[PDB]
Amino acid sequence: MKVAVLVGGVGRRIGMEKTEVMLCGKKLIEWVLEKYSPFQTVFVCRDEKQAEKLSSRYEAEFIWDLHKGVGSIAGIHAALRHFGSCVVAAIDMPFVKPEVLEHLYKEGEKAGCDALIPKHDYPEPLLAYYAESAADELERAILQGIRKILVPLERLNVVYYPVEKLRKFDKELISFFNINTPDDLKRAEEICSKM
Ligand SMILES: [Ca+2]
Ligand SMILES: [Ca+2]
Repeated sequence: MKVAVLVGGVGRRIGMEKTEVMLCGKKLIEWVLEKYSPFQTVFVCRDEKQAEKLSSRYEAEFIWDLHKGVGSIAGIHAALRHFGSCVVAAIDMPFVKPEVLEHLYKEGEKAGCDALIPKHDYPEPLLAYYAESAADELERAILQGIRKILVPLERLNVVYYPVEKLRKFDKELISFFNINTPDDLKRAEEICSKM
């Protein structure tokens, strides 16, 4: 299984790069490093500059969008151009369960679709399966200056997977918990504490 971890997120509402955020005494980048090291993983940075700073800190595969694309779409595209189909996971979700990812990848591959994205009332694109066949539409969006993943997804054959079908792998669906604002760090802390 191939995993592309999006770590180029710049913590705006938290006043510090996401990678540096301290979760239970450990940086977020070290959280995902540990969690995904067992797989065929690449960490997608916002630019080569970040890749250089992280790679001099950790022995892992750090890549970036060749044509300096910005945002999530550019990060996913970069991963697809690097090694093909994979499951994407943002660093913003430090509690993702590998079982959940494994399922998404397998189901995504067999389904024969451009992307398999978890969904309740709204989809969660940064925690889904993307096949290589989805790269062109994503790249067109990047070149057209479109930073709304929903736009290129409409031009692709997407399979929206009921988030409920994932509870068998994740009881509380904690895999979907995102850290973006002050109230999240407070909760994130309580969660990693009870663990
Ligand atoms: Ca092509
Ligand atoms: Ca939140």
